[PDB]
Amino acid sequence: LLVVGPKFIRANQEYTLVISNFNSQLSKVDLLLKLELSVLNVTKMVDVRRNMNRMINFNMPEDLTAGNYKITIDGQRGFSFHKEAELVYLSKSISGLIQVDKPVFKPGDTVNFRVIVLDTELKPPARVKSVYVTIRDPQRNVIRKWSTAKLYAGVFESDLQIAPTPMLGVWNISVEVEGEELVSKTFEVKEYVLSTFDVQVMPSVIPLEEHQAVNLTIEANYHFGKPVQGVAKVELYLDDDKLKLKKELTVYGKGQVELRFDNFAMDADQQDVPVKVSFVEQYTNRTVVKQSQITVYRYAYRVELIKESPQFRPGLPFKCALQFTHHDGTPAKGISGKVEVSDVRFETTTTSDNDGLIKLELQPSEGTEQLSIHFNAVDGFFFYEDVNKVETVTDAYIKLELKSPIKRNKLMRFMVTCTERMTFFVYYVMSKGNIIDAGFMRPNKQPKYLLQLNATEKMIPRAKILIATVAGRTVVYDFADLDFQELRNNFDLSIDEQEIKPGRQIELSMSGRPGAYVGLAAYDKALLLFNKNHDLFWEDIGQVFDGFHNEFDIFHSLGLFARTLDDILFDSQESWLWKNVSIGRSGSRKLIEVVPDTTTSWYLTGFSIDPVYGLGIIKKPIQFTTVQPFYIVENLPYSIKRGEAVVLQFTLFNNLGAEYIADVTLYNVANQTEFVGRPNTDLSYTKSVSVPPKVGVPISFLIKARKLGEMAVRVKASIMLGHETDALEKVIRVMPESLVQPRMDTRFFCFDDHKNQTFPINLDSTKIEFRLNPNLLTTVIKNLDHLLGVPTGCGEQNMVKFVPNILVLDYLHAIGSKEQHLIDKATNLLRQGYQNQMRYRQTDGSFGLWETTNGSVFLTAFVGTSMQTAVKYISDIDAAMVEKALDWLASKQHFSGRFDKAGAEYHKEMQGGLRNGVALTSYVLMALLENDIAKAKHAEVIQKGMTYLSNQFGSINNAYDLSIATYAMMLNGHTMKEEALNKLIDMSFIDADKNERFWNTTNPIETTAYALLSFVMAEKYTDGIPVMNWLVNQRYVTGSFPSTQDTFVGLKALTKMAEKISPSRNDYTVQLKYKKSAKYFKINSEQIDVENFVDIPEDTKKLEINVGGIGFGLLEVVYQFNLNLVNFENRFQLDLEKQNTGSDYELRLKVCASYIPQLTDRRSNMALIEVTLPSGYVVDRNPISEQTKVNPIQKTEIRYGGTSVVLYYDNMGSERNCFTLTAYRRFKVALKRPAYVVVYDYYNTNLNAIKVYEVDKQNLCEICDEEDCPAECG
Ligand SMILES: *[C@@H]1O[C@H](CO)[C@@H](O[C@@H]2O[C@H](CO)[C@@H](O)[C@H](O)[C@H]2NC(C)=O)[C@H](O)[C@H]1NC(C)=O
Ligand SMILES: *[C@@H]1O[C@H](CO)[C@@H](O)[C@H](O)[C@H]1NC(C)=O
Ligand SMILES: *[C@@H]1O[C@H](CO)[C@@H](O)[C@H](O)[C@H]1NC(C)=O
Ligand SMILES: *[C@@H]1O[C@H](CO)[C@@H](O)[C@H](O)[C@H]1NC(C)=O
Ligand SMILES: *[C@@H]1O[C@H](CO)[C@@H](O)[C@H](O)[C@H]1NC(C)=O
Ligand SMILES: [Cl-]
Ligand code: NA
Ligand code: NA
Repeated sequence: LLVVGPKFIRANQEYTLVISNFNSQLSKVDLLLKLELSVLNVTKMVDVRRNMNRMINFNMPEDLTAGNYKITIDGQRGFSFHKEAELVYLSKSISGLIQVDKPVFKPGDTVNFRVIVLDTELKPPARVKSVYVTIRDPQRNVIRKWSTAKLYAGVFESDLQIAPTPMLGVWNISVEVEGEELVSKTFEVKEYVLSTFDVQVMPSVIPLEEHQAVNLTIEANYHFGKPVQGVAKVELYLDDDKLKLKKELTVYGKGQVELRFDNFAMDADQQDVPVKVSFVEQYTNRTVVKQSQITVYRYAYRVELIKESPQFRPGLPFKCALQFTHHDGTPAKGISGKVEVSDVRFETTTTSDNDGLIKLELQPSEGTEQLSIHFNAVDGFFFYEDVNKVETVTDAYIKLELKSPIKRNKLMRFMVTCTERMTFFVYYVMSKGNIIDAGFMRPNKQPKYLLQLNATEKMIPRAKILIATVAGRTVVYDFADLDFQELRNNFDLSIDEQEIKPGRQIELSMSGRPGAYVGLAAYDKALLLFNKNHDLFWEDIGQVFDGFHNEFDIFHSLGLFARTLDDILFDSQESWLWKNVSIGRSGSRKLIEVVPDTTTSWYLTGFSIDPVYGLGIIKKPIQFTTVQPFYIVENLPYSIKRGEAVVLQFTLFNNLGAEYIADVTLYNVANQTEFVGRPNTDLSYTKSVSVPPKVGVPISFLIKARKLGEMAVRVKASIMLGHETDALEKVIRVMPESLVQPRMDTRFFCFDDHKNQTFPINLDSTKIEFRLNPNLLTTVIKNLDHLLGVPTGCGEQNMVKFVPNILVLDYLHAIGSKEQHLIDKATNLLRQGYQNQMRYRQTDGSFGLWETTNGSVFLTAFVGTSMQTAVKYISDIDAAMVEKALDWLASKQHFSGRFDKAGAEYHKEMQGGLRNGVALTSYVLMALLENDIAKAKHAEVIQKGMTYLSNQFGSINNAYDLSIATYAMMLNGHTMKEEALNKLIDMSFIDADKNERFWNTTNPIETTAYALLSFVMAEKYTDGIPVMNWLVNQRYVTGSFPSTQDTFVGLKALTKMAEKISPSRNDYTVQLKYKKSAKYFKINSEQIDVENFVDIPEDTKKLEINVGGIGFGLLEVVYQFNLNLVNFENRFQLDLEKQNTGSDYELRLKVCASYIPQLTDRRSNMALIEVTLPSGYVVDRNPISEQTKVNPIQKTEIRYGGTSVVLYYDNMGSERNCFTLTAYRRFKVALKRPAYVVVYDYYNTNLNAIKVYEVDKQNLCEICDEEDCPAECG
């Protein structure tokens, strides 16, 4: 008995079971058929006759839910038989796929993806017109959501930009249809950091015994891509002879080495020889060890027998072929020898055809017992394999062969061939996961039988056919696709049969259905190497084209289950060609594209979906390699300093078939570069070196930098009189001795009626520039992504990537600007900033100072409300997430209305509880009040809070606290607001000479800014002008303020004030008059913001600015001080000591820092340490060791190409916070200027210390190679 039914069930689909009775003992068999959280109880008493099928239908109930289903076939009466099967329930009529242009991404990287949705017929579902897509980071924060992602030919495409410092780990793309997940897919975001490098060892040519040697390519590369310089020790072990061959060589990224054997004579035709390669990186001495077995072969080819079937049939033809291949897998053509099969007196002396085959058609007579297939070549090579005759018990097969085309409403003709003379065999036909048709066929004791079937409508456009018989006591089968060619999407893609060359172009030719969508994608096997463990897309889409994925079960894949008698067995860089295109009118489209300039192997893929004909795929992915004939690779330090002698090291690579002299030319761009030993007027320096094939060859230039700023490193290389070239345009940052702290003096004017005014300015080597700006946000908008000259790696500081964008948009909307480029810029960075800020969200829904830590009341109020506000401008903000944060915040409020700090105290004046919590309480209320939605949904917190302030008001004596309380009261319309502001005013200071008013607290920018906001609420515009005069003049060179909260409150205050006092239109002339000459500026456009009017005064003493007209403007002077680098401390003690490493290339620097407590002030605010390195040094993977545990480093930030390390602390007291930093000398630099370490209080940078340190001095005479060693040496 053979029972076959589908394994999958659906709501309405008729479920057809088939029972085939081939038992010749009885003449009928009686069966019971159960079919069952049991939401089904359908039974069927049923009768199957001898030598016949019986097809039993089952109407599925429309109201099926997910559950556990079974089907049970029981043999009633005198026939024992119990079989059972699990039926998997399907809720969907559709399936989904996600394609992603890469498996792994880096930080500043765009993810591109497509969502493909197809119905049972593999076409776009007509019912489904849009899907619900959501992407979330490794901690499940929603980062982008498409609620109605429209399909086009079943496909939805889009992208996500990963942030500059994003959340690392596994992201999840998730697709939903009608609130039910259809498909999800992960991708990874990793950091290249992994300064560890990979080593590879492979033979450069297939080793043959006659060579008496092995030639090896050794290759060492960092994961990002650059070559590694080191010494490779190569060992090769011959254990039969207790021998060992050694060789050492310096490898610059890639090298070759030949190892010669003495008397190598293998016993067999092959022999594995183990090899070990120890690769020691140059200065670090970081060792990586790589091993492999390397086969030596006697012959350049190998043979295997390829048979039509495993055994041959006694009296029938037997087709097979001897397949010749080289040991790299490729076909081996033209190999000659002599085949003979003596059992048949067969013989042929030929050579392997163009596919490496020698095809054979042997003819065993019925007497023939076996076929001994020998092959012998005159080189001594021989290959023998025996084929045995079919034994029914273990070897019997049945095969199916389509004999006619498969057209709709025509017959389908098949030749069923079996090894046995058949009494019966069965067929089944499936389409859309149900059995359409079946039959019990009865050959009259025949090995062949011609099966004919009418193609029905239910088989369109995709069906399959399975045949099966019983031979011996095994069920043998075979199957075939019924692809109705006239109803299918006949998609195909191809490349011209040429060598595809870097930089040149290739012509993609494709064909299919006119309307059809086409999606193309190419991946380099490199990317597919590091992660092939997870699901490959091409496997996914290929599988959906067919069936459903221990050993290959044909029934599982066909969507079925089979069962039978107990004693019966069954037999057995950037992305490229991510284009979408359409096939057009003539049924073909040619896309033409430029091959990227890189050496790699590609995997090009292409699918196609027609709205009517559905999914179409290419057989296997297209493959080809692109090989740069000649390139050059740089290895430069991130920075150097004026006057230092640096060796710029490069490495050359030649992939042609011969050794060629390369000419490398380093250019002196804009008088930036001195070539040591050559006059200052030279514009270039050319050296030459020979470059063998596939061997890295170094080349270097000794130079000094002449100008601060960015030095262009401009190189050109060529090899055969310029017939092969490569070029590089890179950057080294030339820096000053001491950390330049720029100062900006600014004066603003605001003329309503036509006014003339003259501003004198007294100045005080130090380069200086004047600037005219029509707007507070001009330079801010210009510097939106890099506003501060201070690290910002903590949760509060990171809001500089978020809040300033809001202030910009708040203002651009308030004045109704139509300068779209700006709205676009602020909007985009705001989106990037959301993603970035989520790093600091905590499990409880709050926000903390670090990626993982206790949440902060201050930061949760700051971030939560700020994000609520951001909903105006971007839609990617998770509302539920904001709700959670503000709920966490609200629960922290005391019965009295008071808020206390939570987590670390990083900002004393705000979080401190020395003055009844007035600052923090006022801030939380202020933040909520500033946003109408939050104000509404937490009215209770505001009420209790304002009551608290009302009670504490008499004791509020600190201007910082009072400025926040007052501004909250103004926002709230509290009865005490007028009284609070008056009190605040009473505490104010003035500078009468400068027409300034301000507040002298330890955070005077915040305080004065908060005060100005209240002035603005109270419409005190004239008395506010002196306040603005002061604030405007504390601005950092970018237009922000030098710190974070200073910036957020400061810019809010300045822009708010500006909105109210600024004239309707600008129309003014600024005459800048220095030394003697006079520069002129005119501003007649109000709206305009994007405006340069920079200008460089020389080493000047005084300066005169005459403004005339009407409008608003900022008159700025920027000083670039260059103070001498000198030890200094104020309220911090900082001590450095170099530790003896025993290597000139290793620097172990012990840093110890501590706050100097004084009176009530026992600990600092958040404190950073920055360590800067001497030129040419770089930090290791984890450069910090021997940390003190008392007060741990909360964050380590490595930047500027391992040149700078920033270490963050919650705060310091008089405990000695120590650590040891390890760095290696990666680049040859002489006359090195000293480096330094700084520690400072973040929110009060006046408190800081700096200590200089020097390193052992490399001498110019060691650095240079002989040619350019100057005339002061020997
Ligand atoms: C690449 O595929 C996109 C679909 O993602 C095609 O874009 C659409 O074009 C149709 C009209 O042809 C419009 O209805 C849609 O508005 C477009 N979608 C979007 C979101 O742009 C695009 O035509 C394809 N490109 C090519 C060259 O074939
Ligand atoms: C990704 O999301 C899907 C649902 O969209 C979920 O089933 C799966 O568990 C998630 N992956 C991870 C890494 O948790
Ligand atoms: C092995 O490499 C050496 C050095 O280039 C070369 O001379 C030799 O031809 C190579 N061996 C073979 C068999 O190609
Ligand atoms: C502001 O206060 C600081 C610290 O108390 C003090 O050094 C400074 O003189 C004050 N400035 C003015 C103008 O009062
Ligand atoms: C690396 O090894 C070289 C040579 O053995 C030595 O000169 C140098 O000091 C070593 N560097 C380190 C980091 O130990
Ligand atoms: Cl807090
Ligand atoms: Na001042
Ligand atoms: Na030096």
